[PDB]
Amino acid sequence: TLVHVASVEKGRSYEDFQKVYNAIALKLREDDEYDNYIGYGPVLVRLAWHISGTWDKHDNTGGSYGGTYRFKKEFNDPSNAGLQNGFKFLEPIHKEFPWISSGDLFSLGGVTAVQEMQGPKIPWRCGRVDTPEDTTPDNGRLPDADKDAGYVRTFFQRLNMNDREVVALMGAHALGKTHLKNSGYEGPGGAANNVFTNEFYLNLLNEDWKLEKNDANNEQWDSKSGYMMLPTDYSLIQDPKYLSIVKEYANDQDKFFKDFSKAFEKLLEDGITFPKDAPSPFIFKTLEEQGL
Ligand code: HEM
Ligand SMILES: CNCc1ccccc1
Repeated sequence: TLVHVASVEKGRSYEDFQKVYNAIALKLREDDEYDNYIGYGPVLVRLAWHISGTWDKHDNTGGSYGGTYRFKKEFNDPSNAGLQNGFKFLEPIHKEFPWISSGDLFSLGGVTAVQEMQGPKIPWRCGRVDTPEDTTPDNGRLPDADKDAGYVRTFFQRLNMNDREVVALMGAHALGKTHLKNSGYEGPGGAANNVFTNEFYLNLLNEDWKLEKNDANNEQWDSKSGYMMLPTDYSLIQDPKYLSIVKEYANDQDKFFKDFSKAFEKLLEDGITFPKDAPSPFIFKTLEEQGL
């Protein structure tokens, strides 16, 4: 097992990171046209997850710590097609705040996006440190979407996530959409795809899903409302253990928010050793809470 010890960017404290948060949040508000007016929130959430989801608990390779998405091997992972948009969004932020590590920036982008989209508070810790190009994980550690519940369950064991954590994390698929050219899947999951809600679960349960083929010749579940579910999304109502948890989150928005927050923080922190005298996690104020 590799050890990656969090090291606070020199002399920085909460206020410095709140300024970075605010710059991301202001740019989210400004650059509103992206992806037919969805805006950049969803893609920044996906970026934070994909830079974290390379982690392997068995040897501590991958994970958010090293900021390795900046290197070509990872940037060009077919699993990451489309995330270049999130990276380009963050470039002016990094230029303004060149002191933040890449992993801190990519993970903070996700936190900022969730919160600005009216999601739960996500505590966040600084101290990821850029690591060299040879530490970039090989392609193929992110999950396939054409598979079943057993695949999902097994996949997420590598990330140390249990059934509840998996079902909670998947609720992020209320955000944004699938794009045929990126992933071979097309369409949104619901009507509210740049506001963070529990609509993924409601739509799973309440829509009439039909197994269809899309224009890339892949199967996906479609509804007459114009929404879709990936096979891995739909697996959460095929498996009886997942189904129970889907029903719980469909019926309790606060529970969903609390469980998502904990699972997302955990995802973003996997692989990182925090010294006992490290700062406590930061909880950033939204622009709205600041009157900004
Ligand atoms: C079994 C696990 C998962 C699979 C197979 C999967 C698959 C996908 C696919 C195929 C897309 C569409 C990409 C595109 O065409 O642009 C997507 C989008 C997205 N995923 Fe996942 N995903 C998984 C888990 C997660 C998790 C755990 C999160 C975060 C907590 C997440 C967040 C997102 C977001 C926010 C988008 C929308 C991106 C956009 O609109 O640009 N996904 N996912
Ligand atoms: C909710 N199912 C469609 C979808 C999957 C991934 C991201 C957004 C939407």
